[PDB]
Amino acid sequence: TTPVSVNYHFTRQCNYKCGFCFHTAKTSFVLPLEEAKRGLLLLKQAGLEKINFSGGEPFLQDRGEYLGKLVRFCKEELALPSVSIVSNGSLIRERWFKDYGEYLDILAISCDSFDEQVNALIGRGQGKKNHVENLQKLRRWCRDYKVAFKINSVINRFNVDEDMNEHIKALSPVRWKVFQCLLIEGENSGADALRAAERFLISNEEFETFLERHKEVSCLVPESNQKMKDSYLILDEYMRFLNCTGGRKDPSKSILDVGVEEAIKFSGFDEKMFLKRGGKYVWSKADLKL
Ligand SMILES: O=c1ccn([C@@H]2O[C@H](COP(=O)(O)OP(=O)(O)OP(=O)(O)O)[C@@H](O)[C@H]2O)c(=O)[nH]1
Ligand SMILES: Nc1ncnc2c1ncn2[C@@H]1O[C@H](CSCC[C@H](N)C(=O)O)[C@@H](O)[C@H]1O
Ligand code: SF4
Ligand SMILES: [Cl-]
Ligand SMILES: [Cl-]
Ligand SMILES: [Cl-]
Repeated sequence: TTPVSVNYHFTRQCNYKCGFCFHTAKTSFVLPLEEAKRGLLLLKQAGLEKINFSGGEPFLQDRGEYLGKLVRFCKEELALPSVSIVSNGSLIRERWFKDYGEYLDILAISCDSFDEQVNALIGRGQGKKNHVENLQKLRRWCRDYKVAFKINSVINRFNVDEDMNEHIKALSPVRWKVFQCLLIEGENSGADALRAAERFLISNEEFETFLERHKEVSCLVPESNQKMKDSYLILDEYMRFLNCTGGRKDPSKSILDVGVEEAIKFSGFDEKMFLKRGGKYVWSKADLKL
């Protein structure tokens, strides 16, 4: 397995409380910046092309400077073709675009609804911000600072009937990921879990109904449970690969300890599904037309 596109969930801290969250606040561990950089260098030497920073909420650590420093390191020192972030968007300041936006290819913001009552039912924030305007503000900063803009949506019991066509098109993203809500034992299912996602789940038939309602959106990339569950390379906050084939998130040894080749043998990665879901795409902003 070559680690072509890898997600690094460097923190499990978060400031939201989405009821379905499948990457919960189980620890407060974050690698020292120098150790994270060492692990990223190991990934580059093993063939990394795209890194996505995630969590947790990645902008939390050191008030966004930890993430910015890693973004700049990957782009300028490792020369990675693609550096992306998935974020809930609650803590992103324009000063961060000024300091680090040059080095970021893609900013994904998670947006599950354009209805305030639904976001309250989900747990996305506390309703203090105008969340539609906040999203538009982040989008226009991506325009100003030449970052490609992406949206991620989790389709669940409370938004499965929503029509998002005009809202998504008003944001003109390069990529709109539409995930079926996914159950993960030890995260949002079972006795050992901080969340209980069962009440959020929808059937495959309901998820496809949502997809068909949004056919007109050209940037839509759909991922049913089957397309999502084993189609990612996921590094946790210790830089261990998480294996999701067992319906849990079982960890390998750290790449910092045993190296990439040994650790990744236990990832459970299904590369055919990674390709089938559209995981490989034009992901360098210099090669896009923003
Ligand atoms: O079973 C899973 C699957 C996915 N995830 C996590 O959900 C998030 C999905 O978020 P994205 O699909 O946007 O990640 P990405 O940037 O790698 O996607 P591409 O645009 O490159 O196709 C990623 O951070 C992934 O690690 C899990 O935590 N568990
Ligand atoms: N149970 C679940 N099923 C499918 N996607 C989920 C999920 N729980 C969370 N996600 C999605 O996984 C991605 C990474 S979650 C952590 C990143 C950041 N805090 C954020 O919310 O964007 C987000 O797009 C989130 O909406
Ligand atoms: S899905 Fe929600 S609770 Fe989970 S890490 Fe992202 S913003 Fe936080
Ligand atoms: Cl190299
Ligand atoms: Cl809020
Ligand atoms: Cl799908």
